[PDB]
Amino acid sequence: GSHMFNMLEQQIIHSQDMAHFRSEFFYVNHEHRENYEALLIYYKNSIDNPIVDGACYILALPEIFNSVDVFESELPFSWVYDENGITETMKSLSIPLQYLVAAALEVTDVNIFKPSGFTMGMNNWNIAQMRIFWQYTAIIRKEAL
Amino acid sequence: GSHMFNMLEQQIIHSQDMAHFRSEFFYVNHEHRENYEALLIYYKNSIDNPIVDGACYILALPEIFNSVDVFESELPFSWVYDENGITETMKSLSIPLQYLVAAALEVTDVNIFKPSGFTMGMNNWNIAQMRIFWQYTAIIRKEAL
Repeated sequence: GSHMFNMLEQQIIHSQDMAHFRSEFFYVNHEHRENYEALLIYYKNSIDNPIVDGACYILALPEIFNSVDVFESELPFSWVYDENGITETMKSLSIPLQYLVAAALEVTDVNIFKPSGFTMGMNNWNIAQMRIFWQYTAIIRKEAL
Repeated sequence: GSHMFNMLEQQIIHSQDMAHFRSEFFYVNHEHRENYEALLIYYKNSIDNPIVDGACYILALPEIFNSVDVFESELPFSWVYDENGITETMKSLSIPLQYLVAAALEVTDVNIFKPSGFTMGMNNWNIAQMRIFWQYTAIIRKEAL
């Protein structure tokens, strides 16, 4: 068909290939994976901005996804802090998950804790939490050569 | 895929036996490996601290190792800064390596750059540098359960 048709077919094929790639990632469980795919659809800037993609991967964690209205905020981590510091929603999350969220914000040069989420995480995270962190960082740096 | 991250989890799970499988770690080349093994002996009286072990792993990188006067560096990162700020040796290193050293220092809540080593690395590191970073983190968190 036409050139637009060729371009559309390739976008479709590419997105199928990316879905296959994501299927091999670490997830804490199948819910985490389902949540992630749902958030990627919701936050359309994820398809081109690795930082948004990574954020979806974290927000998809069932402890976050099920305790936080992730579909109400225009920006992925808008619910985390305001002018008065971290919000009650953020405070309600487990401490190690707070560190993960803070480390994700640190990728964007937004430092919500001192010591930083990265610092605290590197002195405290268990194996599961390390697997999440590693997977998150691999998404963020997907463009690495 | 997930192969390196599976390998790093196995290292942590079995870290009480880590002295026997260091040869299996990710290294950039054989020189990185031999430098690390040597540094672990040189700093042997403090390597029971995972932070010191991880610091040796970074210091072992040939571009760093071959710039550092190891005999004048009390601990593996003493050479990085003094009362006057970051040293000439530190400034002389490629920028992405400076980020790795800074990120490692951030694990001990020593923060020499703004934006942080972790932040800059997460926006810049190539594949080899990500792998160094990941292998470093597995050493640091060898006690994770």
